[PDB]
Amino acid sequence: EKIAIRDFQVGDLVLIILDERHDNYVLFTVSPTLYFLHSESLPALDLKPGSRRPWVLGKVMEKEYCQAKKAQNRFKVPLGTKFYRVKAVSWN
Repeated sequence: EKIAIRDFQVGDLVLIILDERHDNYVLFTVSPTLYFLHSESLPALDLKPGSRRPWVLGKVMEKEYCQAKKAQNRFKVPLGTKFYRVKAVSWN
């Protein structure tokens, strides 16, 4: 198995990393688009909400495309930003 870096599909192995700027876990990607880890997947990956672990390997599951409708939001992106929210489970 190899780590996907863009165009994420169900079942892809991915590297989930702590993004300091957004203080949220995101998928490691070469895409300009943000792929945020769904908050419900934190326990699935043994991660804590916000010392935090810098990365973990996971497997892509459900994915949703989103747009920020408010200027200040939980993803810490500007108003109008389009991004993904991805669920993931532990590898193996």
